[PDB]
Amino acid sequence: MIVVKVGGAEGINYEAVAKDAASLWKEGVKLLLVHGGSAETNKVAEALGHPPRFLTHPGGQVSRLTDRKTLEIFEMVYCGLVNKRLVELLQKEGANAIGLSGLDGRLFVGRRKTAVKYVENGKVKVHRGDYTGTVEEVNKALLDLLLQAGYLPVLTPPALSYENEAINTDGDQIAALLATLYGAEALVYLSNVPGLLARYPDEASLVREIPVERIEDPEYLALAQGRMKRKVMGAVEAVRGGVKRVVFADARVENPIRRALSGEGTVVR
Amino acid sequence: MIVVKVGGAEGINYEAVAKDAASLWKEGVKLLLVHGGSAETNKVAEALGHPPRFLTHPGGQVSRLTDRKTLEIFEMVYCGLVNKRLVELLQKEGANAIGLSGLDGRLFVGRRKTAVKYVENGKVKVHRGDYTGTVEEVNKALLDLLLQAGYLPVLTPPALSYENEAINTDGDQIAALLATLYGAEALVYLSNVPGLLARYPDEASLVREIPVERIEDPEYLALAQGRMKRKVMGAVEAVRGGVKRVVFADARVENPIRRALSGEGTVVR
Ligand SMILES: Nc1ncnc2c1ncn2[C@@H]1O[C@H](COP(=O)(O)OP(=O)(O)O)[C@@H](O)[C@H]1O
Ligand SMILES: Nc1ncnc2c1ncn2[C@@H]1O[C@H](COP(=O)(O)OP(=O)(O)O)[C@@H](O)[C@H]1O
Repeated sequence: MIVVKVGGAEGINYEAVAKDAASLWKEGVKLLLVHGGSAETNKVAEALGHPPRFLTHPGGQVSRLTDRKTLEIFEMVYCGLVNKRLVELLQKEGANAIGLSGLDGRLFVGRRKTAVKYVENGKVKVHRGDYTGTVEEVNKALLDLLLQAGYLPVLTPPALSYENEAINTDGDQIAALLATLYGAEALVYLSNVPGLLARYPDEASLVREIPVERIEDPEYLALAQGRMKRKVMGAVEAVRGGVKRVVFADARVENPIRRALSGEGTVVR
Repeated sequence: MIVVKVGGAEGINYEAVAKDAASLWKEGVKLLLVHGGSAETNKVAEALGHPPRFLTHPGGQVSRLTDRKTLEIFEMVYCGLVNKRLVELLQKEGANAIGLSGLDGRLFVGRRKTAVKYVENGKVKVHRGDYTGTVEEVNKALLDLLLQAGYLPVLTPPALSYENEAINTDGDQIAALLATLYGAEALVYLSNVPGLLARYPDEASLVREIPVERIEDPEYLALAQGRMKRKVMGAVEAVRGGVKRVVFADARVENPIRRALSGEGTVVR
């Protein structure tokens, strides 16, 4: 099992990712693809006159306000535009992809944050209509069933809350969760940069290797505390959880997945 | 097997349809739900600044121009907004729904019209970038597989062309095709009117029964040739194909499916 998380930032080469995934699948490789689409969602939300709004936490720590209308646009883009673009591209390449959201078959379920603190005009308030949460359970039976039948699952949020509400959630954590549940050989994170890097945006700052043995060393403190903490420690937890390696790699280049599997990027192990 | 086609016109009561479908499913009834969303697609397309455009055929006979950008908005709304709204609603009602498009698992495949004649300024032209076609094949194995595992499939176009291109297609024909493939006990068409009616919009013109024995009678010529020909003859072909009855019913009212199954509307047999 390989799990490939495709990021949703600008300049993701979907046709390049599709071409690679499809040829891996055709070679007999087990794949699970997870994707996003936050950039395209914003663009669509701008155009529909419902611009993105962000909650600044008492930290903080900013997170998208996923009100119902924002969630709906999230659904249009993640579940509609991107999911089906990716499925179509895969079918053109000879891979029988099947696109699913966390709502479908109760694939992804978790807890909704029903009261989130934020700071507006220097006063702290409580937002009760934010549809965001975690993923704590996966319908692995369904994924297993589709995998056994030979389909290539292409998965996306939103997830389903325990009260059956669609909720936004962290796509990187879904991918990490899937990778640990399946004991994945590799978990690949693709994005519009070459990998984890010390001086962003300089692409020669690329860190090649992060041994989980040495995660609490000062060398690797810089990243584990800096901008990309959530991803880095998610990877560390995944490897500890049984995933043999986690690779951060480039989604722009040709053969993004193959290069990543050959170690080109940041390898957490 | 019951197949319920939910229309995509204004004022479709999705929560009412969901409530009914879910309680039927919980009673052990086999359901396949097919839906659309042409009205909401138009509204979204208006707002995105890509207004609907129609091709007037040499007849004609008008049909939506489904250029790639229109197809993408079609995907956002049918596959994103509506499909997931419906799946969420079903999950809230205790039914384990699974939403799929024709692209997913190659569920719906057919032939694309790659050159459509139209009349513009009284001159006949040929449009070569229209992504519309038929559905000729269904991945019944996949549907069977999901049905056996107990999921409630919620299906939608677009379909996949034989050249692996996403294409718009007639949702009513998909539902008719599914109903004949499964030998459905009933095929229900739900829309924002009480049924097939002689003097539209007068709702007392409701035709209760159309015997397929008498389809070529002058009485039933009015409908079989009039505004709703494609639906009426699709129903007639379905019943001949082995479907025991086809009901045209109201999507607005409470218990829309149950009422339809009890004969409330236009019953083709
Ligand atoms: N300088 C940067 N270095 C690393 N990551 C970044 C940088 N700037 C933005 N990002 C990441 O890009 C992400 C876009 O979301 P992502 O998880 O890729 O897709 P989605 O949320 O659509 O699944 C942001 O959450 C952010 O963490
Ligand atoms: N007066 C009318 N009587 C019957 N049907 C109508 C009338 N006016 C419009 N319609 C139907 O409403 C349909 C909307 O599309 P529909 O098939 O319900 O959903 P979708 O295309 O979204 O699956 C139109 O194709 C049209 O045939």
